[PDB]
Amino acid sequence: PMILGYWNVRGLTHPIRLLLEYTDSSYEEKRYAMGDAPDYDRSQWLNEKFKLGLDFPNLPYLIDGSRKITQSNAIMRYLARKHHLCGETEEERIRADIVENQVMDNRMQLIMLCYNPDFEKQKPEFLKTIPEKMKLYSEFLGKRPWFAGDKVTYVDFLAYDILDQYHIFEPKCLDAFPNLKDFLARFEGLKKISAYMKSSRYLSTPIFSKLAQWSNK
Amino acid sequence: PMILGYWNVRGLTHPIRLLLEYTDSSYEEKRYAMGDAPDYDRSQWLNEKFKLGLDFPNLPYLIDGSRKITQSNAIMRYLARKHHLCGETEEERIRADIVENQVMDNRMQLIMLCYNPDFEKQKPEFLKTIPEKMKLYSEFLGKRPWFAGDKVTYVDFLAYDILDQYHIFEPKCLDAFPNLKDFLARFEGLKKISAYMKSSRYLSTPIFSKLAQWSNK
Ligand SMILES: N[C@@H](CCC(=O)N[C@@H](CSc1ccc([N+](=O)[O-])cc1[N+](=O)[O-])C(=O)NCC(=O)O)C(=O)O
Ligand SMILES: N[C@@H](CCC(=O)N[C@@H](CSc1ccc([N+](=O)[O-])cc1[N+](=O)[O-])C(=O)NCC(=O)O)C(=O)O
Repeated sequence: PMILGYWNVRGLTHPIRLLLEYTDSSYEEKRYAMGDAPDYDRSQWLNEKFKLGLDFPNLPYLIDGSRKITQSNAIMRYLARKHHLCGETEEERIRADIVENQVMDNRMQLIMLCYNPDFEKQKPEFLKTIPEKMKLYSEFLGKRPWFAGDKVTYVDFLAYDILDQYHIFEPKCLDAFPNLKDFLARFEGLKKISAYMKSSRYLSTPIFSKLAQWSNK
Repeated sequence: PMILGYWNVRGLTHPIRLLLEYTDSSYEEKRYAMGDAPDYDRSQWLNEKFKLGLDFPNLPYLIDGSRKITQSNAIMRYLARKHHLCGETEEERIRADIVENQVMDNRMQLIMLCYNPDFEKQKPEFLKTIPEKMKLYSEFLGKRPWFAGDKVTYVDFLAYDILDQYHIFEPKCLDAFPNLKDFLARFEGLKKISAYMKSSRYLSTPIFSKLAQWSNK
């Protein structure tokens, strides 16, 4: 089987776990544990960081037979290509690229708050702008069923994830944008996904390490 | 022709300016200026940010007739597909995905440092990490002439860029790595690139905006 490595948290690997399940990939997980405050030990990871044969060691990582990958985005693309979940036309490919990249940007702005020690003072305002990001997703999506075009591609897994996290941080966000509420239910409604979500394997929260200020436990 | 907008700086758009050149693309640029301390005016950009017909407005952006792209990496990829600068086999495609993403990681680390109000005191720390970074790049490339295999592809434009900025920041960071200094010469050595570097269009520094601690001019 394949091996997926990451922190025993949701964080930025949600999209990959969803995808392995969607493609019915034969995989195993290694979920590393950090230590508690004050030191939050990383030894479980660090003891083996440099012993797996990875080009640029990091988490998440993926081992598949002789193939070893790091960089969450690269792992996504590799599975996309293996099960043919990419865009078919130049139009689709260009939407996919944009969305891949956008999600990363929004994921990071989030972290950095949820990691910003003034999480609170910063909060009110941060979520002052949560709306406008959401609006960008909505108009991009329009009336299509999937982000890239006619069928499901890798990017929907990425879009699903940040939109889910958003409506966790500001439940009242999804509100003005019904096409975003429907996407989330259509994604949640894919057979293989529905089953995963009720499984023992599923890990929705926490999103960050105990180090965070939100979804840290 | 094609239009490229970005700050009148190196920033993250160096790879694009280079690829447009290598490919003999007809294009013009809009180089937005930024006010000076203590307020750093952004209005030349802000006045049109929402009037270009872009899906997720940002800098840089590429208008190619009816195709409007944002996200530096998606612009890099649209150019690569158009000019056949992609990996040709699975191997090359995985190599490229990894490097693309790793570059962005190493670019963000530098930005975070150089924007930190504690530049002076934090630098010594950052300095210590360079040797490790460079080693990973050296060993990945090994003895191949370019990042993905026997042929130039778009990731070489991104790799060049990052390796060139770290070298500017820490002149002695590449001394222990032969293959990296050679890779830099091979790339600067390409016909269309030597020619552009001497042009009135060349812009190597500043690397950052006037609100950074290093190379803000
Ligand atoms: N660009 C890479 C980012 C991977 C990454 O940063 N991994 C973090 C987890 S996420 C993360 C992402 C960004 C930041 N951050 O502070 O900017 C912190 C974390 N984190 O885990 O705490 C990790 O713990 N790496 C193992 C290692 O470095 O040895 C990817 O997309 O795969
Ligand atoms: N993912 C994007 C990042 C685009 C971006 O953040 N652009 C900046 C300049 S670079 C930059 C600027 C700020 C930060 N930042 O972390 O605050 C990071 C970067 N960067 O290059 O990573 C900009 O000025 N945008 C104009 C706007 O938003 O209206 C891209 O790859 O194109």
